[PDB]
Amino acid sequence: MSLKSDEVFAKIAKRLESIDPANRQVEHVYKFRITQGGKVVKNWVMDLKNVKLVESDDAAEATLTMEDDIMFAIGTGALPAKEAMAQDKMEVDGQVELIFLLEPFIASLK
Repeated sequence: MSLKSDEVFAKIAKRLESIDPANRQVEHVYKFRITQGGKVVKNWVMDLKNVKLVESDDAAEATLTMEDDIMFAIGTGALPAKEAMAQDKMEVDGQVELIFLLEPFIASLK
């Protein structure tokens, strides 16, 4: 009934409220896919227009699908999203240029 990834999304959201217009460069919508054990069980959507996280199936500039245990690692600055993708522990769709543009942004907002 509850996923660990929720913890990361919750904290990430509260952090998005600290974002300021002074520092900018790029911002787009990102969809996250939460799988249970090894199969998709839910899909979350990141609202960049309102700066809030919500649950929807709407399209997005990119999609990041990874196991709950994996998403947590990339959320708690545990394991690098890059390496995880190398071991096939996670995948991403859409603009590979933007998806990676978030890696170095994990410090400002994951």
